[PDB]
Amino acid sequence: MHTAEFLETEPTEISSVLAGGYNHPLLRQWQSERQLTKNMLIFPLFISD
Amino acid sequence: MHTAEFLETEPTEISSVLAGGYNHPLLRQWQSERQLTKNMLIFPLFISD
Repeated sequence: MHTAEFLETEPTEISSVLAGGYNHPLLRQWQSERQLTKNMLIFPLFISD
Repeated sequence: MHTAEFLETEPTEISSVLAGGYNHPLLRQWQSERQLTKNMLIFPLFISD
C-alpha cells in the first residue's frame, strides 16, 4: 500500500509564525495601513450643455 | 511719523507654496495619513472579584 509519509521536522522557529496576526475578523482590519472611509471617495460627473 | 515699511521682494517661488493643500475642511482630512475609526479603539475593563 501507498501510505501517507511524514518527514521528521525541527521544532517551530518563532520567526516562521505569522498567523497570530490575522486569525480574527477584526485583525484583518488591524492589518490594514489605511481603512476605506466615505470622504475618500470622489465621484465623476459628466455635465452636458 | 513712523510709517509701515515694505521691502521689495522677488516673485513667489513655487517651492514656497503649500497652502494649496489645506485651504478647505475636507483637505485637512486628505492630509491625514490615517483617519480615526471606531474599530481602532480598545477600551480597558477593570474586573473585580
